[PDB]
Amino acid sequence: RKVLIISAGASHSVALLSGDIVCSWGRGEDGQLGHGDAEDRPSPTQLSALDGHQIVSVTCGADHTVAYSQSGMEVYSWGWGDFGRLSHGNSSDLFTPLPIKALHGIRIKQIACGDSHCLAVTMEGEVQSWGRNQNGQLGLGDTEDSLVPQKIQAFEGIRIKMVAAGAEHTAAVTEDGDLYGWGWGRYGNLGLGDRTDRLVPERVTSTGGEKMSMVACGWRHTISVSYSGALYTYGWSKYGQLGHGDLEDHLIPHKLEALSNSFISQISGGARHTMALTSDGKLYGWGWNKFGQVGVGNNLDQCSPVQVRFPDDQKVVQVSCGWRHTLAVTERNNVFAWGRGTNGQLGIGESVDRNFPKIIEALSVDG
Repeated sequence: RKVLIISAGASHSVALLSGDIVCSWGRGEDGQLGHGDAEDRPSPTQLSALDGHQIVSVTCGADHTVAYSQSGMEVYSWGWGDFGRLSHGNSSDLFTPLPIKALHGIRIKQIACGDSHCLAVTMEGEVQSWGRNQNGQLGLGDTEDSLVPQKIQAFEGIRIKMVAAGAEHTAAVTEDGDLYGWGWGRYGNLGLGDRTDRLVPERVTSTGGEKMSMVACGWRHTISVSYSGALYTYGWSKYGQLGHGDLEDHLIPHKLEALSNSFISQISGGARHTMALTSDGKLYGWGWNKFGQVGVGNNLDQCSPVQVRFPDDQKVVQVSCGWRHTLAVTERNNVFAWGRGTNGQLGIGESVDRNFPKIIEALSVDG
């Protein structure tokens, strides 16, 4: 079957396959795999509770997972409840997928989760957020938790295209190309030219004169792409995750000039590493590589983008960063994984680390 979506969290991985099949693997201790038990799974395992629910999207937070169905009009979540903050009014452990009843019937465009908060964008450009709000990451104007989703009123009259969630911060781009940041901002990762937290979304004005089409977040860094395919990074670079060939912080978006010859079509942020996919199918990685998660065949941090290589230079069509691992799908409908593997999150079966892409036989044609 075709792999439609891949997503990765702290220590787990999830995929959506053609034919409405959800597959999860890796660490299971807090229910994030959704199979009704707490066991790790070192190979992709079908999430049977969602059979026939016509799931169209899946995404991972740190130890939490969310999925939604268009036809069912339903959003589901499971995994770590963060002491009530992410279990949307349920006192149960979520070891199997549970509907978020406040989101039923809402037409969902996108869901993003960070460590302790999630956001949903509706087809009309509205944003609803829920979870922990200690640093304003929900965008609601205070630091009060919201177990039940609530609309970000700061965006009234502004159609949001996509959102991204880091550890304790949040970013968004509008349909018109404006870029926003809110939440924890001490490393400059909001892009606002300072180190202050924001309790409501604030517009990033130093965008190189460009409109932005996409944003992604890691722990303490943020990545955006402009309409011309230029890539920008800002925030923490202690591990090279901003990619500018040094370890300098940036408090406003900084164009990654080494990629200027390429048009970036997709981006992903890990905890302390970064992935960018060009329109040509070339995948570039940089940042923290202690566990091999950049994919360049060693365990040394990479402060400049390096091309990740696949057999016969088959093109990459999708990439997703977890905290310490990375997943990618290719044009041959192969799925590769690399990085930290000790809880099974590479899905290769033997729960070991890899510093170079390795094929997931269970999801791949050349498997």
